[PDB]
Amino acid sequence: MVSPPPPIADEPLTVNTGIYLIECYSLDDKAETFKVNAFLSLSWKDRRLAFDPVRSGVRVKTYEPEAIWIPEIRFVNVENARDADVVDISVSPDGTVQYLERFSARVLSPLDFRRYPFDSQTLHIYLIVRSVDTRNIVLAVDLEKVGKNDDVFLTGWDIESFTAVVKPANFALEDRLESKLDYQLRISRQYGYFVIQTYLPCIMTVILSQVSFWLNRESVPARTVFVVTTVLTMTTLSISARNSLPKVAYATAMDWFIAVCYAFVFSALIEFATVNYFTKSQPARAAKIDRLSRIAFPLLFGIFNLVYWATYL
Amino acid sequence: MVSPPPPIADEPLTVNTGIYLIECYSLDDKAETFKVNAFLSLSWKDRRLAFDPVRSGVRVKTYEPEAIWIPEIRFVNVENARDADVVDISVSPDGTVQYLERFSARVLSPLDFRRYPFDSQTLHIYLIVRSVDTRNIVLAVDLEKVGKNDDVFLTGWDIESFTAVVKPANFALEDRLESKLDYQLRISRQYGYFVIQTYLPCIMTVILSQVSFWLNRESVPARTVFVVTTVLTMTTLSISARNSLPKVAYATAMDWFIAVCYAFVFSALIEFATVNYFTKSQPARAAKIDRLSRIAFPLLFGIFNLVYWATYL
Amino acid sequence: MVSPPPPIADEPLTVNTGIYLIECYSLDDKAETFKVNAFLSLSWKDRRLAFDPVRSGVRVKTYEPEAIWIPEIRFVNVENARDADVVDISVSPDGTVQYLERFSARVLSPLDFRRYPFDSQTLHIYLIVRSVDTRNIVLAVDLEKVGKNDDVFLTGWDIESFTAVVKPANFALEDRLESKLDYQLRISRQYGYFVIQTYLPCIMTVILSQVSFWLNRESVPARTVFVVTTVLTMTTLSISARNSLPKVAYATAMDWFIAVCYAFVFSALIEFATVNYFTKSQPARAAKIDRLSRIAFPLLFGIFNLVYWATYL
Amino acid sequence: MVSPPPPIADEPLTVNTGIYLIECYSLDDKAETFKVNAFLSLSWKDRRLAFDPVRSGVRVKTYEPEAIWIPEIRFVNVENARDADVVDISVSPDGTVQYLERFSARVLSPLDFRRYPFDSQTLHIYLIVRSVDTRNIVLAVDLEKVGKNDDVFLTGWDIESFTAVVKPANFALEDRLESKLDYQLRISRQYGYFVIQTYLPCIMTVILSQVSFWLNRESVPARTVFVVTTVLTMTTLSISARNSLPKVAYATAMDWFIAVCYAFVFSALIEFATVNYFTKSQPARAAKIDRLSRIAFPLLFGIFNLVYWATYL
Amino acid sequence: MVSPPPPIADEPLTVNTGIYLIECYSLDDKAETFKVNAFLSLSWKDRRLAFDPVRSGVRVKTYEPEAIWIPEIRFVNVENARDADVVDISVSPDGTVQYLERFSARVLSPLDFRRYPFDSQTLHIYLIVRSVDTRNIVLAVDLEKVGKNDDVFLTGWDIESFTAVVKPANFALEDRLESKLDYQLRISRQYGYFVIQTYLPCIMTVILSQVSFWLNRESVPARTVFVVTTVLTMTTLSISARNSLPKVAYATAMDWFIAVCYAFVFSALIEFATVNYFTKSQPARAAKIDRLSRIAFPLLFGIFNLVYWATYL
Ligand SMILES: CC(C)CCC[C@@H](C)[C@H]1CC[C@H]2[C@@H]3CC=C4C[C@@H](OC(=O)CCC(=O)O)CC[C@]4(C)[C@H]3CC[C@]12C
Ligand SMILES: CC(C)CCC[C@@H](C)[C@H]1CC[C@H]2[C@@H]3CC=C4C[C@@H](OC(=O)CCC(=O)O)CC[C@]4(C)[C@H]3CC[C@]12C
Ligand SMILES: CC(C)CCC[C@@H](C)[C@H]1CC[C@H]2[C@@H]3CC=C4C[C@@H](OC(=O)CCC(=O)O)CC[C@]4(C)[C@H]3CC[C@]12C
Ligand SMILES: CC(C)CCC[C@@H](C)[C@H]1CC[C@H]2[C@@H]3CC=C4C[C@@H](OC(=O)CCC(=O)O)CC[C@]4(C)[C@H]3CC[C@]12C
Ligand SMILES: CC(C)CCC[C@@H](C)[C@H]1CC[C@H]2[C@@H]3CC=C4C[C@@H](OC(=O)CCC(=O)O)CC[C@]4(C)[C@H]3CC[C@]12C
Ligand SMILES: CCCCCCCCCCCC
Ligand SMILES: CCCCCCCCCCCC
Ligand SMILES: CCCCCCCCCCCC
Ligand SMILES: CCCCCCCCCCCC
Ligand SMILES: CCCCCCCCCCCC
Ligand SMILES: CCCCCCCCCCCC
Ligand SMILES: CCCCCCCCCCCC
Ligand SMILES: CCCCCCCCCCCC
Ligand SMILES: [Cl-]
Ligand SMILES: [Cl-]
Ligand SMILES: [Cl-]
Ligand SMILES: [Cl-]
Ligand SMILES: [Cl-]
Ligand SMILES: [Cl-]
Ligand SMILES: [Cl-]
Repeated sequence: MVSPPPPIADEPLTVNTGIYLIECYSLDDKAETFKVNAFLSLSWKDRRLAFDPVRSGVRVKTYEPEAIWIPEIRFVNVENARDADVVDISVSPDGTVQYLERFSARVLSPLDFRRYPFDSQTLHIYLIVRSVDTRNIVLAVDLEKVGKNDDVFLTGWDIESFTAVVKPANFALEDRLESKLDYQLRISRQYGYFVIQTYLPCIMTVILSQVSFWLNRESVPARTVFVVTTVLTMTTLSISARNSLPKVAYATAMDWFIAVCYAFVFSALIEFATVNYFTKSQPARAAKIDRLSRIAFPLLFGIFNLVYWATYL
Repeated sequence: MVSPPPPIADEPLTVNTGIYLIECYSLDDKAETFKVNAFLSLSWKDRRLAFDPVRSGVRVKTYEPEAIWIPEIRFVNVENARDADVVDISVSPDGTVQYLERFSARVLSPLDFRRYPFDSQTLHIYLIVRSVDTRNIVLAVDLEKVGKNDDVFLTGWDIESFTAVVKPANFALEDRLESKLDYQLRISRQYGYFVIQTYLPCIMTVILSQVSFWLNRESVPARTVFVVTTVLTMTTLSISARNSLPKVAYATAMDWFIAVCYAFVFSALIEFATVNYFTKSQPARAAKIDRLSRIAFPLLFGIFNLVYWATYL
Repeated sequence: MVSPPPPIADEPLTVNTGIYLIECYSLDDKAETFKVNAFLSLSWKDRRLAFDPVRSGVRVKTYEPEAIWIPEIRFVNVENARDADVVDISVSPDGTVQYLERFSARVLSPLDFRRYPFDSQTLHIYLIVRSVDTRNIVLAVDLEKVGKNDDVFLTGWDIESFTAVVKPANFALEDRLESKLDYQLRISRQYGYFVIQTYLPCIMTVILSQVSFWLNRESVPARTVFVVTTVLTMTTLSISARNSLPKVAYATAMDWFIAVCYAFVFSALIEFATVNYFTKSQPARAAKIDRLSRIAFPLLFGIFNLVYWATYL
Repeated sequence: MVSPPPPIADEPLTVNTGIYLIECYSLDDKAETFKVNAFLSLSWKDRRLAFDPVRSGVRVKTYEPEAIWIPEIRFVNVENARDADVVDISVSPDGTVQYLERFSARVLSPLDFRRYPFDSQTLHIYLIVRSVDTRNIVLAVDLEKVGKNDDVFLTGWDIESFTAVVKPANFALEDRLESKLDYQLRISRQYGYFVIQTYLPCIMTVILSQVSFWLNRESVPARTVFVVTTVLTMTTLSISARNSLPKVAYATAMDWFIAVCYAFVFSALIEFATVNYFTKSQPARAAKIDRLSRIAFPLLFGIFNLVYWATYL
Repeated sequence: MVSPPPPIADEPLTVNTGIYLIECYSLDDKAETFKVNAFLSLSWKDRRLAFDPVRSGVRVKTYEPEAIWIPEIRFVNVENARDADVVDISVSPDGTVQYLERFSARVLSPLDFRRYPFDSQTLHIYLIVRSVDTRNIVLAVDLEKVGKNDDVFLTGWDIESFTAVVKPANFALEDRLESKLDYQLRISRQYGYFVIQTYLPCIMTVILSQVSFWLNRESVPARTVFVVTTVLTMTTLSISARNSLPKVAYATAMDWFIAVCYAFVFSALIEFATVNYFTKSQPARAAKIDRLSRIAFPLLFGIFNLVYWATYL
């Protein structure tokens, strides 16, 4: 068929849209994608479908999608076209069509890892419709039809809210008007997992590097094992940790924590080398170095942790 | 076709549901998903299809899905719509339709890892139907049609039971009634694998750390190698072990066992450092520290293992 | 159409089945699945399709699948419904339908890892048919139509035979009679790969641990390096090896070999600790301990290897 | 239908093409593939579809793809045929068809890793059409119809431009004329990630190897630990780094940096072995070797880094 | 439709086949599969479709696949049925059909790793056609229609040739004649990648093991670190390397190189143990052992590399 002609002859047809989240899963940090399963509801007026509720013995009447004109509604930030099962189509005597489908889709939405793993994100789902030559078509948001099931979970996140920006973006694209709505799922990451995956190994590796200051300065190999293994451990943890993220250009909050831990451990190595350098000549100097280090290192590290955890929580 | 009109004019149409598990596989702890292949049986009354059992020499008669109205039944907590092959449709003389399909689906159901790897789970499969404008449709459970084949296996688990909650959850959603049933597969994990994957490496690594107390106090590098490699091994096992799980915030029972093992090993490091601190001056104190440690450590560790394994078995 | 009515009025229709393996691949030990690509041949009698071979100038005549009744044949132990292309349908003058399709499927079959990697398996392909309300349907095996192409290979396995159990298993399921056939692909694993993936690292790691008995007792750190690295290597090989298998409860033959190797290595550690414990006081005892160990350890290890490889080969 | 006959009887029909990038994701360096989601626009002349704009009260008129002849346009460097949803088909009074589809595809395009990770690439998308027996078909580029949305991102790259080579490549293939267009997405890699993934571990590992020159020459085990672990670390980092790339024959810029770092580290090992060789006999020589090394190594390494980072930036 | 009747009443219908490779990708050594995107061209004679070239003013005329009989051509060694888009079907006045499709497929073809990574392979694509009851059908090869695009690449390989074995294998299968063609893609591996992935780490690890002979015999821990870490490095490199291949029974050329390197490294270990054994008593003997070893080991290793690289290049 063709689109409903305008009664005002010059009026845009608006399609009232709503999304109801049923299932939300597979939030992939590295791919910056997530999978969503929801209701899509569309509503518009096609007076061609009007009918007498009495002559037609039905209060509503229901159609197959093949029977009537339906707006071509597409998702933008999706990998493939969604998979949809039309659920219901109900017309009113005045021509008001209420369309309901259930869809699943792989949404592509970029993440801001700067504050990671203390990050919040806005996942976006962009709806769009392209105007035909006979009529311009415009999207709108029916707030009654937006929401999400209570049993919606992302197994590592707190889900804040699912809302829609009511005023759409209308613009020209290849000589036709396109109309775009922005559905926004706000989430904030649950960082605790990482505390025992990365932060604790880091803190313990720093402490372990500091244990070397209490070993006798003459047992040089022992202190060597301490200093060297803690340096290699920091390097391994650093690489491992950045392996969870996409190849982002910037540095994360975890990056800063790991880099400072690497600073403390490598400084313990430099301290061991200096102390070893002054042990025969000027043993008083070496002894003073260890005496001060045993207090300074764990103090600067404690203060650092205070500023860090105070800041990012 | 169209939905069966009510005889009582105000009676909800109930559809009797049953699921019979044929194959159960791919229980993914990290994805919190599993795959199921089963019979779905639905049964309802459409008097329009009734017929005289004597005038018609046939006892049942069978239709194709296109011939008669069939209720649209959806799964809720699933990733894509199921793949189903209709098996049979048999109408009764009184108008009772018995529908049978075989379907496969990827179900998404969250797991409770707090007690892991000594955990039990309830996998859920939610059936749902949305009411039409002409009639409300309500789900119910035919126990004769619920079960699972005996040769059904989840390799890492014991399958306890497959049952259904008979009273459905009926509620309003986007201005129509939905009726939702909760099918429940109860399972409990087989922990033995993990005993030799993680628990043994941990217990042996704690013992290894304790061997250092019997080495000569003067051979500082040897004891250093013992202490340091056991600390790094504990960390490695911690990270490795948590890699099996989704990014849950909390701690598993395995987490507690590993954390206490880390406590014993790091305590062995602190002991080595203390003994080394007193080896030249006050060799009696250092010697006594080794003497007590050699009894306390394996004893406290044995007691801990006793309380832990007594608790979680 | 409808199912072929019985000539004896009470006789079950048997469907003669055959499978011809064309391609066999992706035998996944962890997933307990494999992929199969084969011919499925069915043959039954439908008198309605008989015809005069002389009046009709054709010796066979061929139908389209939509033209005639075809039995619904399903695989049981499969993940999704198979993918099939109907190849040919030939009716005989008497009504004998010979149906031929080519299908691919992902078969789900449990593996018995107890004797692994010296294990044999039976991969199963269960065919099944459900009786309709008009007639009971029963499966049988046409031996002429069972076999496999010679260039069928499972890269890690020797394929012994592909045969079928002629008598089917008939049983009641949800108030109808079902008929189930068991096609059996027998395979036996080629263990050589594992000899150089796991068995050699283990044997050499044990030997390496035994070299420590020949090092000077006064050079404590050297012997520490030997003993400790060999223990951690054994643990690493153990975890690595068990990562190839599903989360089975039991122990494999490889588990036993690795565990005994771990016994030898940890025993060498305990020996080094005893010798070190007796080195200052009672150097004769320490020396005697090493003297005996250098003969006992590699001797008991050789004997063990003799029993092990004699048993599992 | 059939293809439009030529007005000149011997004139090729040109199809004006355009691509508008909507989504660009999953650029896999190892697979040398990327995924694209875009508009494909085609435009050509079919006089059979011309019409009087006055007798027909419509200014454009729109057809279904089944109604009119549409040119078969294929992508060359793609894995499967694209997935396309026809969006709009608009005929003009003169017979000018404006066709618009939205497609997703997995494009296969080779990468030049010689300058990696400081590399720029040209991803190619080849359009092609095969001439029919009735008429030759030739592709062209409608610049109005080429572009890309501003929010297009490759989460690891800077996107320079998306342009088309206007002149197509015409050639004979299996006795017919083919016409091929080259759409080119120019991108350049964001190397910063790799600086902290590989370049820093390498630089620090070289520095660590240099610390050994400041340890007392008599503490041979300590220096052994430094030298040996830094060499093995270089090897591990090399293997890890080359694991991100396809099995390319040549060497990348990163290969060179890692190889020079390996030169410096192995040179420190060779230095330690030489120093240890001369420590008893000719200790002045050994002392001088350390004296010069402490100045030369970090100087040659700093100079090298200066030349390298100056060159590849 | 039906198959073309024979003019000779007893003549087999031949189908002239050709494949033109467009895209060749994803050669998976472990899966022994590769993906191909190509033209499939078929050509046969159906007199029923003939026409007068003069009365009919048309030189060819074109049909839709539904209009005429088309032979069912299947690939044998493929995982799923191919995905094909029919491109063109052109009949000649005499009745010669020229059919052209573009298909993609996942081909399964076994590899011979004995000479790896210096291996050449023949990837096979088997075409096959099954005879119908009315006529025997036989495959043949049209060389004009066989080839590959010049920009066809398998990263990590040299593509030698794509040819066909002209004489097909005709044989009986389940009581009908099948006709099978062997298309052969010859390739040879580019080993250079492996040179820097495995061969260099091995060679340098052997050299590193030899450095121990130049360290002072009294620094037992130092030599212990050398010998032990190099032995474990060899084991790790071995396991890593074999992880790239399927679970083949035999040994590759790379296996032999790695095994000889392990021999040299373990022999250096045995030498260190022997030298350490004779260091107190008979220092002349130990000294002589190091003196000879420092020349023999690197010499025998140089000769070995000479024979090996001379052989496999
Ligand atoms: C100039 C003389 C007198 C002193 C020579 C010693 C310096 C060369 C050392 C001392 C502290 C070292 C720094 C300690 C910490 C780091 C953090 C490290 O960053 C990371 O590891 C990033 C990890 C991540 O991003 O997750 C980079 C090297 C750097 C700057 C080191 C550079 C070399 C430094 C300056
Ligand atoms: C000055 C000397 C005398 C005492 C200083 C030593 C303390 C700082 C040590 C003693 C016990 C240690 C604790 C022992 C065990 C743990 C558990 C450990 O947790 C895990 O490894 C988690 C593993 C998992 O969850 O899988 C984190 C470090 C911690 C808190 C250690 C923190 C540092 C502690 C308090
Ligand atoms: C003689 C006294 C003074 C000191 C020894 C204390 C014992 C408690 C030690 C000595 C030998 C140890 C055993 C050495 C070998 C192993 C094999 C180990 O099994 C595995 O590693 C499983 C590997 C796999 O299954 O893949 C389990 C611990 C166990 C029994 C150890 C348990 C603790 C033992 C008995
Ligand atoms: C003269 C004697 C007394 C001692 C020196 C023996 C040589 C044989 C050493 C000195 C420098 C070494 C080279 C140092 C650096 C390299 C680059 C190295 O390349 C890499 O491993 C980088 C990894 C990558 O390419 O990604 C390969 C070994 C090699 C050629 C080494 C080969 C062995 C060499 C030539
Ligand atoms: C005091 C003297 C007589 C030595 C006594 C110890 C022997 C038992 C050692 C010395 C040399 C060793 C051999 C040195 C090298 C190897 C190669 C090794 O092969 C591999 O690692 C294969 C790796 C791969 O296939 O990739 C198998 C063990 C073996 C034969 C060793 C077996 C044990 C041997 C004979
Ligand atoms: C994270 C940086 C640590 C810096 C610690 C400086 C300690 C100075 C000790 C000097 C002793 C003479
Ligand atoms: C909310 C959990 C934070 C855990 C980290 C607390 C900071 C510990 C610092 C230890 C420094 C020695
Ligand atoms: C869970 C915490 C375990 C810590 C063990 C402490 C042992 C102290 C022994 C004191 C002997 C001197
Ligand atoms: C199936 C139960 C396995 C539990 C194993 C407990 C072993 C405790 C060892 C403690 C050694 C100190
Ligand atoms: C795996 C069991 C090894 C047992 C070796 C016994 C050696 C006894 C040596 C003690 C002599 C006093
Ligand atoms: C990349 C190669 C490093 C070469 C450094 C040589 C240093 C000179 C040592 C002088 C010894 C007396
Ligand atoms: C192919 C196996 C190589 C083994 C190398 C042994 C070299 C022996 C040298 C002994 C010198 C006394
Ligand atoms: C084609 C490149 C082959 C590389 C062979 C390197 C051989 C080095 C042997 C060194 C022996 C000491
Ligand atoms: Cl969509
Ligand atoms: Cl020492
Ligand atoms: Cl569903
Ligand atoms: Cl099936
Ligand atoms: Cl395409
Ligand atoms: Cl095929
Ligand atoms: Cl050491």
